[PDB]
Amino acid sequence: SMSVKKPKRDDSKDLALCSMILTEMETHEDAWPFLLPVNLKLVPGYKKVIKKPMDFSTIREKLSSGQYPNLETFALDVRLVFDNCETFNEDDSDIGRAGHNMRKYFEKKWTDTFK
Ligand SMILES: CC(=O)Nc1ccc(O)cc1
Repeated sequence: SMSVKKPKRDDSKDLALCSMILTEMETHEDAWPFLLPVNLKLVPGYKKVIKKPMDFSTIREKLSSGQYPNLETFALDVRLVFDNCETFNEDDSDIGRAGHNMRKYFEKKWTDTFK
């Protein structure tokens, strides 16, 4: 409360560490469905069904231009990529499997790096 503060966690390296994690995501061999925005003109159903599209290149642009206020808003966008993927793709599809794999990959890096 007013003039009563918790000890200050060091957040000065958060931007650099998130960028490192995103680089490792971008270079994973199963990243290919997620590198660029889904083409809303060419993929039936995607625009109407998926209310907030998100992809690695969009996250990279937001990270490089100061659009994440903290490391949690960054994690929310990464998770959104995989939540969208589950919504639109069967678990037993190449893209469905890729999404499950990448989510597992991310959450381990997240825990090891910040928790
Ligand atoms: C990330 C993603 O769901 N991409 C995607 C899914 C189905 C399709 O027909 C084309 C692209």
